[PDB]
Amino acid sequence: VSRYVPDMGDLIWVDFHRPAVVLSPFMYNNKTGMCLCVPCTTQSKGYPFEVVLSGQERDGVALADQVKSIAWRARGATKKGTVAPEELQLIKAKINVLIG
Amino acid sequence: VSRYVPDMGDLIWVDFKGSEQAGHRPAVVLSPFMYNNKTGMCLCVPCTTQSKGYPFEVVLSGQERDGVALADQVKSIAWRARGATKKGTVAPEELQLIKAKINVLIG
Repeated sequence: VSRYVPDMGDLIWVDFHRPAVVLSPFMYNNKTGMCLCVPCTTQSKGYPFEVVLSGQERDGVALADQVKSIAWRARGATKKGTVAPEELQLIKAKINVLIG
Repeated sequence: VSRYVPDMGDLIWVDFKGSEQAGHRPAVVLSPFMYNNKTGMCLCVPCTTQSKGYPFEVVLSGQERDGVALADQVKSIAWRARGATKKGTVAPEELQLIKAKINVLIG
């Protein structure tokens, strides 16, 4: 009965079929059916803003410059896992390097 | 002749689930010139003249249209492909506040 609501640090899965890491807080996400997230991939091309997600067999890197707003409820999202507070603080760090 | 490259603070206009379309549409550029130039991508947040009193809105004032930048709406977009053009820039105030709210969300 209860629908999954993306939380900050969650690695979710979407359509649109691509992994992402949610930087938006649970309440924002729930009220707005949207979240801020960054896309992840099985391919690390060494671009500087790439943030390695630990020892990944699947979903190897997270792109912090690719930040964006998506409607998680609309396209649906499920939980592929969560992200080490390290990786989260870091990613926010990079993003700040760019946006700050 | 050199193409316009969007700079941090610039208000641009884009060709541009993916609700927002507004085939000719405003955005505020959060990425610095270098990055935008190299990547053909930039980070920006969408603008509209309609204020919903929504908590993440930032007022952009004084111009042809008084409006709001929607600061929870940050987007990585490809401006070269989408044909971004310069609509002028935002006061240091407004940009700073945008950054701030974004921090609210992700901080």
